[PDB]
Amino acid sequence: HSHGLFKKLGIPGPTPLPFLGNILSYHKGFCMFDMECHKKYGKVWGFYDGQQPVLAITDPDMIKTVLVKECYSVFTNRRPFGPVGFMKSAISIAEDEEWKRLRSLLSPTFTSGKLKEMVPIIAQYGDVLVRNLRREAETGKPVTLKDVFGAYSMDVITSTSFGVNIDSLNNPQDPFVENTKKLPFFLSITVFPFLIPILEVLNICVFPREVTNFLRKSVKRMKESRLVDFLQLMIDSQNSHKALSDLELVAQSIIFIFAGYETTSSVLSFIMYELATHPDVQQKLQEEIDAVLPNKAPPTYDTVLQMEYLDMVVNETLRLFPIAMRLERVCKKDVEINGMFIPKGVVVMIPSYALHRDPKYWTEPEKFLPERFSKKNKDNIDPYIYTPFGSGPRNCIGMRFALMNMKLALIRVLQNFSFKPCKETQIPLKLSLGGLLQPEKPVVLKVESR
Ligand code: HEM
Ligand SMILES: CC(C)(C)OC(=O)N[C@H](CS[C@H](Cc1ccccc1)C(=O)NCCc1cccnc1)Cc1ccccc1
Ligand SMILES: NC(=O)CC[C@H](N)C(=O)O
Repeated sequence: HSHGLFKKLGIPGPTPLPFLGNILSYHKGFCMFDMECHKKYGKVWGFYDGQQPVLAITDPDMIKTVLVKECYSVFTNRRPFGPVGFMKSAISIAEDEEWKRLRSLLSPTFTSGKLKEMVPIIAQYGDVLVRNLRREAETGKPVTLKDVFGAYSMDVITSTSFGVNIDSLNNPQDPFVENTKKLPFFLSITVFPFLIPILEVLNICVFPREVTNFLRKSVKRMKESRLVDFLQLMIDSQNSHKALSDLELVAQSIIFIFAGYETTSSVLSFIMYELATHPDVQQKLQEEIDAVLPNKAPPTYDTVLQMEYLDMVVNETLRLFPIAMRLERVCKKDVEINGMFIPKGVVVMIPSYALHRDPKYWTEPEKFLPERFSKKNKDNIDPYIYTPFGSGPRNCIGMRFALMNMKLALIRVLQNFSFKPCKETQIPLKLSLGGLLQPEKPVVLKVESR
């Protein structure tokens, strides 16, 4: 029973139950459990997901040591989850030097400059987003934002990943919309992670085996046709590391879809919940959007980077709702960091959500206050506490793309509409008690036309 480990190391934490460990304690969610451990235990604690020891760490130096200083040597991979099948080749899932290769091959895809070329295609769908919003706006009926934002998120994806171009909300069941639609179990992994190789030998998959088979073929539909977008950029690359294979490109595409789809849509919904429940911040943003882009002029790459308040609204939103919730690295070797022994196989965990709401680093942390990210105040913000995109060599590769995409949505939408709360709006919003950082009730708000 692996449940003596922290107890030996002199590291504190909750007593595990046989077999389940501390998972019973997840009934309020990952987040509330992390906060309560933090406030009960201080700078470090340990717990067991089943038999898996997990060590939480909250010292910023120690966090930097783990995420950055000792990344390639010790804290290189994430907690293995499965069964993944061919998606083991996905970059977010791959390990050790197999990953170091993929990161290299896929990096220039995400540069400052390549993102600059991607904006005019993201624009044409900002319009779509607005005319989609208008036909819901002139019909005075509260709007579920995950739906209209989700549709925009997806529109960006298929063009930026494959050059495909659809009006998904309206324009129909396109041969591409319904596969990507397959966009309770994942807990019972952890009492039984010895069953992963069982499923992995039953060829089952957490990526529905028909979606992938479609993209696997739909991507190999797009390849031999050409012979602007991620596919392009990846394909152009395979012309020091071995070039990207053919099933590898598919799995990365899948990861880009998974990554971008329910992230862009959900943050955008959080931002509009906050903007609507704070009518004044919406006002200041709408002023900035008009002083920079007068006469509803179309946003650009450089004018997006110019909007400082827009950036403050985005950053603070992700402080309250960091959708990763936690960052995790597998300790791959017996190791000591900043005066603490961490033994092999331990999963080291950084409770991002809990650290973003710590009253010790943040005043009024449950309040939404975009002035903490002002040039005046922004300096006092430890980048190893605020880590909505991770840090170090393994942080979110799509960071600059995520931000640009979202801001482009916001600017366009805020140029035509203000957003009020509605009687069905959940005030105060509540996080889905499950494993995902989404709201319980979906965000429904009033939309008006300026
Ligand atoms: C609001 C949007 C997003 C947020 C807040 C976000 C945040 C994060 C975080 C916290 C991580 C883990 C970082 C770490 O472990 O240190 C991550 C990983 C990752 N993200 Fe994002 N992400 C977003 C969107 C995207 C998008 C649009 C892409 C598009 C390609 C993307 C691609 C990835 C990949 C590939 C990884 C894993 C990278 C690796 O393991 O090398 N993400 N993201
Ligand atoms: C089951 C659990 C929670 C233990 O394991 C994870 O589900 N976890 C990620 C592995 S599957 C995920 C894609 C996916 C596949 C099937 C169903 C849902 C999701 C993935 O790899 N997404 C990386 C792309 C991304 C997502 C979010 C933000 N940015 C980029 C690994 C991971 C965890 C946190 C942040 C980044 C990666
Ligand atoms: N380049 C590296 O990351 C590792 C260096 C070492 N020579 C090796 O081949 O593993």
